[PDB]
Amino acid sequence: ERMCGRMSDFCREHKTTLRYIIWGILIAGYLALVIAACVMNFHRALPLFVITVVAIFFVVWDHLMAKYESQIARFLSPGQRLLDSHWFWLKWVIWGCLILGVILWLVFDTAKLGQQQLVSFGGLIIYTSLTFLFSKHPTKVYWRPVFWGIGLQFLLGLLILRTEPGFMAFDWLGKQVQTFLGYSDAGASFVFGEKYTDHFFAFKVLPIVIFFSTVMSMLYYLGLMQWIIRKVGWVMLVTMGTSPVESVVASGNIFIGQTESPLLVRPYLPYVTKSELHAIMTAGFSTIAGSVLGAYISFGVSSSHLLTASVMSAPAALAISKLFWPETETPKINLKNAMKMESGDSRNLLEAATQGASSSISLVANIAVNLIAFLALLSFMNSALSWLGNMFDYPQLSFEVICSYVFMPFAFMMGVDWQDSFMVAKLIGYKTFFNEFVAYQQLSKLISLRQVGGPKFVDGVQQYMSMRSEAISTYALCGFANFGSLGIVIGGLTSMAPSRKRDITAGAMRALIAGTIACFLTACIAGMLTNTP
Amino acid sequence: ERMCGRMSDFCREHKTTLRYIIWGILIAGYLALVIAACVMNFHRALPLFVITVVAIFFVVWDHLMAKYESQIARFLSPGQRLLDSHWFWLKWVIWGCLILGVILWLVFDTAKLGQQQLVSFGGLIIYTSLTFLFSKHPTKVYWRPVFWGIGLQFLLGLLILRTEPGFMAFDWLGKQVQTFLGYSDAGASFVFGEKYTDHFFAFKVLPIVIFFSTVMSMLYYLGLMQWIIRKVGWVMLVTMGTSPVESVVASGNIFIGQTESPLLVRPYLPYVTKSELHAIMTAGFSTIAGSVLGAYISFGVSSSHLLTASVMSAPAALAISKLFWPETETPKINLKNAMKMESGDSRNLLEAATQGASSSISLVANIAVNLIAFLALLSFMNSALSWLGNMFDYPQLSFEVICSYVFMPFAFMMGVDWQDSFMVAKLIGYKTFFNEFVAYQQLSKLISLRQVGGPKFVDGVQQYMSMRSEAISTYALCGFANFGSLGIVIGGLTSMAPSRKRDITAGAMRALIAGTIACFLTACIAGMLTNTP
Amino acid sequence: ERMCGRMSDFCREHKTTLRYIIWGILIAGYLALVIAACVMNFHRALPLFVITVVAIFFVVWDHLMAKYESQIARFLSPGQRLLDSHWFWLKWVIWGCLILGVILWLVFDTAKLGQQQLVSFGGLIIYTSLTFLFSKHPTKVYWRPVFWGIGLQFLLGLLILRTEPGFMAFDWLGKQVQTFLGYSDAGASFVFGEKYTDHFFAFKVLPIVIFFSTVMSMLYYLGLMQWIIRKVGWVMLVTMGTSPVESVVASGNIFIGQTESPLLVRPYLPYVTKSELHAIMTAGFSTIAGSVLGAYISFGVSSSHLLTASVMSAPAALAISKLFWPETETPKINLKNAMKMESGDSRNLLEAATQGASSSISLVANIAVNLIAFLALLSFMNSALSWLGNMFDYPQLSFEVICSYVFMPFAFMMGVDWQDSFMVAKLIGYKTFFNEFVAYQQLSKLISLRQVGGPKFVDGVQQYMSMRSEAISTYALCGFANFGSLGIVIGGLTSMAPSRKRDITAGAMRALIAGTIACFLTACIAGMLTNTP
Ligand SMILES: CC(C)C(=O)OC[C@H]1O[C@@H](n2ccc(NO)nc2=O)[C@H](O)[C@@H]1O
Ligand SMILES: CC(C)C(=O)OC[C@H]1O[C@@H](n2ccc(NO)nc2=O)[C@H](O)[C@@H]1O
Ligand SMILES: CC(C)C(=O)OC[C@H]1O[C@@H](n2ccc(NO)nc2=O)[C@H](O)[C@@H]1O
Repeated sequence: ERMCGRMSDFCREHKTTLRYIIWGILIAGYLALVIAACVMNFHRALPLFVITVVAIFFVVWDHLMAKYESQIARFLSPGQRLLDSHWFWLKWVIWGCLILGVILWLVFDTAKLGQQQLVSFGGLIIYTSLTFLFSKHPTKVYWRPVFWGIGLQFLLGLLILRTEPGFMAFDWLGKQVQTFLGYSDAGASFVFGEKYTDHFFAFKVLPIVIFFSTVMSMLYYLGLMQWIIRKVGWVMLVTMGTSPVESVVASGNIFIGQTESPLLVRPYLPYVTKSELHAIMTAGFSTIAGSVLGAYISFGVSSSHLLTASVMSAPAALAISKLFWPETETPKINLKNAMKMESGDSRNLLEAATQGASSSISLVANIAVNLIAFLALLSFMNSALSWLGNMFDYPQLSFEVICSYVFMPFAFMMGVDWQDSFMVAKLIGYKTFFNEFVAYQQLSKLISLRQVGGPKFVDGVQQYMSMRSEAISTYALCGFANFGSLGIVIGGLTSMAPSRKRDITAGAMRALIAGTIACFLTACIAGMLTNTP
Repeated sequence: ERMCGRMSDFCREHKTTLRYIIWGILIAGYLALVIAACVMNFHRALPLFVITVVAIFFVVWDHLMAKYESQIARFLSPGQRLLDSHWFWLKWVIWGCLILGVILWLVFDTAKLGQQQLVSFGGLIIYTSLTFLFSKHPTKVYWRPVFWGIGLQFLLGLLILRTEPGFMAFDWLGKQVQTFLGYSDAGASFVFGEKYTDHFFAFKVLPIVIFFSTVMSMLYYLGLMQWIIRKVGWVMLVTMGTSPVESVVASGNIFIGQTESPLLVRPYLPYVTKSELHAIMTAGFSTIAGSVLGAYISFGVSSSHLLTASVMSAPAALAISKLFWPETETPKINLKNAMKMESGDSRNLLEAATQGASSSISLVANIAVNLIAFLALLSFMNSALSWLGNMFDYPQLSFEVICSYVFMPFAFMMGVDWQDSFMVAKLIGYKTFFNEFVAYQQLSKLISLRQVGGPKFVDGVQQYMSMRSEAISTYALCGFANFGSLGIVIGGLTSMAPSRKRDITAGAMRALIAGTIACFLTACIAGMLTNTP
Repeated sequence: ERMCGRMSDFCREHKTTLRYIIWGILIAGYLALVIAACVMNFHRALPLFVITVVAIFFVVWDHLMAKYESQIARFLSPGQRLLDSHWFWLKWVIWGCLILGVILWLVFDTAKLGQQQLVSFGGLIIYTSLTFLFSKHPTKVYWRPVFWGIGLQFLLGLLILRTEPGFMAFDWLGKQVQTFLGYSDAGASFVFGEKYTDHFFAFKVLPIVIFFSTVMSMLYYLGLMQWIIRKVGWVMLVTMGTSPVESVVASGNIFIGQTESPLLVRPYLPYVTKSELHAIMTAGFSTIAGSVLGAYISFGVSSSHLLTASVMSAPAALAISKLFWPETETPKINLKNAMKMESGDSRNLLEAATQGASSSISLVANIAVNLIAFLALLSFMNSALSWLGNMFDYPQLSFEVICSYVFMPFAFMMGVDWQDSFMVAKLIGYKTFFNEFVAYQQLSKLISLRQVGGPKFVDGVQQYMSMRSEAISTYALCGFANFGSLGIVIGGLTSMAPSRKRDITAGAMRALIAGTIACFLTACIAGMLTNTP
């Protein structure tokens, strides 16, 4: 077999050239396919052409930025020097212009829309003031991140709610995610028979979790997920000035759960300051996981609002964390270390898919068991409360009434009208005490009732609420911040960073509160821009 | 900022006094609410008044006992000294009086009741003698625990079975337990849809286990369950004289499963002697968990008899363990250490509920898999036995037919009549070879047949059996002693105390037999006290 | 007291005699039962009499072989010495005779049958040559385990396929295996209700796996499975010249799953050489457990073909592994140690049954999760492929269409005619990418379409394929080689022998391919001996 050995040696000598040639040939074939499809009918082949164009543009941009970073910085330095020199008066000029513009927008637009939007703006101010008052170090507060976070949220709201392009873009994206979630039905139908719809939750909503986890793992292996994470994290880091580790964690948490978000930066956990740890936990609690987005979309919640709230919850988390537990130490991690994310230990794509699918057994089992236990407890609590209230000739007392009369101020400050604040209060209580899925199931119930068109009031009891209150509740409920999630978080952050355990338990509770406040802040900005039908 | 710190310092300085005043104010407010409810009506509000009064009595008694312990001991000491001084001659008088009393009670009551009751007494003597003969160390036997355990069982049975208020109270307790455990359906309907009734066992009974684990974890956290466990264990420790750790475990096993009961003394498990480990295993095997008690009462099994058997098994299990495997070494665990129980890791109530719910996944999976395997084996064994018995023109041969003749003597000695002894023996075989759920299902079928009415003998076969034999079967079947369940217990304990892996396996097989005989002793006593229809 | 000790001492002294008497009495009772059964009616008792005669014959044979081994070796040695003395020249005569017989058989038999069988023989030659060409160490290959492996495959296929009694015996065995596995359904009807048929896969098919696991655990404890495994493995070890441990594993894999097969030699697993590990992984990938035999016979696949396919894949895996990755170093496992399989530690039969049943939870959960994930990915891929194909006016493009043209040559070489090669290719692709369950489901549909009748081509698409192509596809698909099943194999082997984790992952992929080629070999021979309908 001498000839085989000689050929093997020759291939090893020029393996790189052969690989490059093969990849170029494949790329040429793909481009030929795309151009042929365009030739046959450009109108029908538009989406493929658009995808190809954007991919090529992004690849070229990345290559050019990698090649000429130093030269770009050298070119841009003189303008930075001039601006730094003129800052002493430019800062006053810019702040005055910003205040004038904000006042003009408030007066004109908000007054035109109505009183509720103005109340929402007031509620935003009140939330920021209160979270400032109970801040860990009120004196040692750095105000750049807070204002930049609120500004980013407001700009995202303006782009996505008050503009045709962004609104249509996010509607299309939500429709695509809804269409994508329908493919797990094939596997669920195979495994659980054609009657899997008889037990809707266990046999239809959990397979969605499994499929989304698998595809998420595959994407993380390929490297697209890290690409998007870096792209958003650079924007947040440049504009807000937060530390690289917390910024990357907040960017990554838009797609990942609270427990599996910190793993993006494992090695540097022991070396993070207290503020960065608290910011990590807050960003964990104030956003949801893309894997369970399918479950909420299944139940009739608006996918566009879910996506927009998830996008807007990162600046909110960072701003509220910086305000609540400000930085009083010197960060140790640098940008290069933080941006580098240690990929998983997967040999090939199919090993990644298998690992991702197998990892979700514990997720689904715990989800089901927790739902059973929590709803049984809820029914028992309702029965006991009714029994106790029957003593005073008031057998209607229940968890719902207490939640309605307890969380009313929070729902009102967000800008919900007086009548619907009580229903939003019930939803907020559901989210706070039980996981956010019960609350989203009841929101699905209410939105379905409104869509059916039945009578609004029956026996002096309101049945449904407006579209605006539904949007505000959609924004306010988009988070994992509930008491049950507290312990499971602490353990996780102790597992990765045992040496910091004494610190974690110190801030965990504070982090959870910040999480909810973050959600509320987004809802306020949602409430300030939506108009009354 | 400084003002906030000053206010916090001021609160901290008076933190104890202000906090105590606030909690007392809340308690006084609750008392005022109770008073208001009683004022509104005295019939509807009666149970709340009763529960409040009993709680006040117990808290007052507990605090008074704690404060004045030394005075009580000082007052008690002289009487104990006098009794010890005169015991040398008083012991014979006491023993003679007890023997005279038992003889008089037997010859009057049991002779009036009938011969079958006297056969139960004979069977009790036979079971105790057989336990003594096949004992690990017959020479080194401590007789006080045996006599005291049998006396406690007899006294409890005489108090409950032969007293109408006791019977009524225990029936009411069982009904409350059933109604409370019926709330799991609220969570099971949500998770498994409105069609959860279609797959009865899979989607109704296992949620009961999950919910019971959740509630039990919550109660262990709050510290309520440990209170009753200590109070019940104290009387056993004082009267029988068993060691503190085994008394605590035996008391805990009344309403906790065999798998979870040793967790009460988990820290001290490695230091337990062999005898105490055998007693732990036996006490676990003899008693059933509270979760299954909800299901069984639904099947038609008497509630009063189920509760009485569960309570009576603990003294029987301890007495049989002390007789079967007597202790021959000095214990190394103090009463204060053993009685004290501390929660592992539960930050708040909801973390405790979540952990309690997540701990039951392995339990439910193992239960389901063992049922599938063992019932498939039963079907195969029946088909093979019929095939083999077809050679002799007896195709009726099956598992039940052979078990009927194999286990007849135990049923006969327990007190059951001759004709019904075979019917009871079939159930005893079902319980010994398969979980108790199947045996209780068959017993419920027989109870339903008896209640509906009809011919006693449709043909040579007998349809149903008397009420007394159903009571005796209800007592004799109340245990977890199965061949199939022997494995997981060995798996369960070794995890808590791996260091004792050698010893755990040594005494498991004898612990299973001690549990079965413990069940049979309680059945013998129940058959002694019951009267023929 | 002392008398009991004296009796115990006497019992200890006479324990051997007591055990011998007990077993003699039991055997005599069994023989008396058999005699009575035969006397009463011989026709009814025939199957029991035959089983008794076979059992007693094997017991006597084993006793004679064990006791009189030395004399047998003494009588055999001189003949072996003479054979070795003459072998230097006898070698060429034996080889020439074998080649001449092969040529005469090929001319006289296959040529009469038709072209396709000759092509299948060519395909067998091509597959063996290709395996040799892409070999880890082509220069150092031992050719005994290839020629002998193919010889054993051909001989067994000839006996089973070209003789009616063998075909009928294997069909009967398949029917019995189906009947025996049928009891799992009756055992799972209790747990999953009477409506378990509604969810066919999850509820009917998995309990089959649980029942098979518990049954095989029982048999491993008793020791019949080990007896059969040794008996079969010795035939391979003496003839092919393979090592002991890998021969034992290959012989055990005939009726044991890939995950549970290494447990036979688990204690010696870390010391196995690299080639022995490769042959331990290949032999798993080319055989199906007995649990799926019942399901596949239920689908309508021929039972004789399934059993013959497994038995023939047993030698083929070893032959292909030895040609693919030849052994390069001396093994360190003795035959005596390798053959001995340590019995289960379970105290009694039911403990071992419980352990075996518990072990299967992970397996069933992983099967369900992987099926859901992979079928979802398949649906998404089909949608994407149709979307892409629509651009070129070809909306029919799908996974099946691509597989039909990708895998056609493999189907053609096996002997399938031209038109049916594409249909076989679709099944081959389904089996390679997803588990063989779906491939056999499609094959069952294709069998049923033929059995029902109807037009061969309802349109330009063929509905069903010939019977011979169904037999060839039955042989080709009988394996566990999947891209999704590689992960669990690696996870199991690393867990059993962590020390070798570096090597296992190195040798997994080459094993998977070596699995499929082995299956193809079993098909080629099956294609070579089968006459067209
Ligand atoms: C998904 C639907 C059916 C649902 O009801 O889920 C309830 C709870 O599931 C937790 N969860 C989920 C995903 C994740 N990472 O992907 N981490 C989590 O913690 C999270 O607390 C939520 O409330
Ligand atoms: C389906 C259930 C109710 C059942 O039939 O029980 C049979 C076996 O289930 C074990 N078991 C059950 C409940 C429990 N706590 O509620 N702890 C346990 O250990 C126990 O070993 C017994 O043998
Ligand atoms: C639903 C079941 C019966 C099935 O169709 O199996 C598909 C995949 O499940 C693996 N499997 C299965 C059974 C077993 N022992 O009984 N060992 C295994 O490894 C194996 O990888 C195969 O590909």
